[PDB]
Amino acid sequence: RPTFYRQELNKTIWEVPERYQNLSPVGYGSVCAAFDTKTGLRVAVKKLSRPFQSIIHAKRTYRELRLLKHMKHENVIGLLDVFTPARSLEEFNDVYLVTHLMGADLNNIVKCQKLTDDHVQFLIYQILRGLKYIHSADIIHRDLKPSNLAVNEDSELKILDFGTRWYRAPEIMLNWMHYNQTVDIWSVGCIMAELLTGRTLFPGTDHIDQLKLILRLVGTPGAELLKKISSESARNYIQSLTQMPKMNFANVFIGANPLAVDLLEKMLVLDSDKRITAAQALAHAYFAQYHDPDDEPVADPYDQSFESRDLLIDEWKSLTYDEVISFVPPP
Ligand SMILES: O=c1[nH]c2cc(Nc3ccc(F)cc3F)cnc2n1Cc1ccccc1
Repeated sequence: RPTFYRQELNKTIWEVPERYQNLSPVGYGSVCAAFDTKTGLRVAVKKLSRPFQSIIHAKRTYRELRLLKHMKHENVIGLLDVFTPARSLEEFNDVYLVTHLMGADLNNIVKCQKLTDDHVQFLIYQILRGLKYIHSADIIHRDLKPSNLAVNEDSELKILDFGTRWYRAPEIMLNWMHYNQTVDIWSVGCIMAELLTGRTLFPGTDHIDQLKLILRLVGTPGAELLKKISSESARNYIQSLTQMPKMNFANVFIGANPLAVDLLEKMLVLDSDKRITAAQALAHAYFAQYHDPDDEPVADPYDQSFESRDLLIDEWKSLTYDEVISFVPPP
């Protein structure tokens, strides 16, 4: 066991091993920037807030730990270290998580000017490469957006917080019951279109304005999609809205790579059953410069049977404590 030291940052008291130095605040948790003297890397340290205050808090603490311990992918935020100042389970009251400090997120990267097509190719390829890994473990991000994409100054990308309304899929906006993993593919399309054009694709003012902007581009549901909506009140709610066909994306993204327009067409389909997948998008000719079918790995099967269990606080805390003691750091 290493020696810990204490210091308060922005009213938050931190208890970390001496190995992590130069704590600097970055932003249900609190994140700090730090220098790992053991490896020489700049790391991000997250202190979980009130991790065992309630059953819901304890299950969320166990969920984030099991999640990060399983993700071992260069484009997915993984676990560099987990520690706690406690020496037993009865003392176990705080949890700290350490990962890479990329330096920034994709947020507001385009507010002044758009990115080149080659720059977008490299950024979107990394998101999809990590999404194929995340989806292979049967995990849906559900809420992908520029702030969930950790990026460094060389545009190397890692997906963050896996498992604003401008990047949310239409089926989630309409509160439909069934979702597949392509709800994240819709988010990537909204992100990709924003990087190419310099402007948000669907900057809706409220909830109905968000849906109305979406249906103006992708069109109202055709006959094949209407036949799959079970609720009759939901069916007439789209016939409540005005009818208009799907736009030709070539007439929307003027001056863009025709391969980029073709990829957005496959990503922004209203019917999520016909939406392109992460593995299929990696094989698109738009990523010919970066696609390597032998360097796009999938994840080990991920056990999520704990999500349907109702346990006590002391049981979730003991399960979380077992995952801390069994953590083996990466190479
Ligand atoms: O680069 C990173 N790393 C980040 C880690 C975490 N939280 C976190 C998750 C899991 C952990 F295990 C530990 C954590 F700290 C959050 N945003 C991160 N950004 C993006 C960013 C954005 C602006 C300024 C600096 C950094």
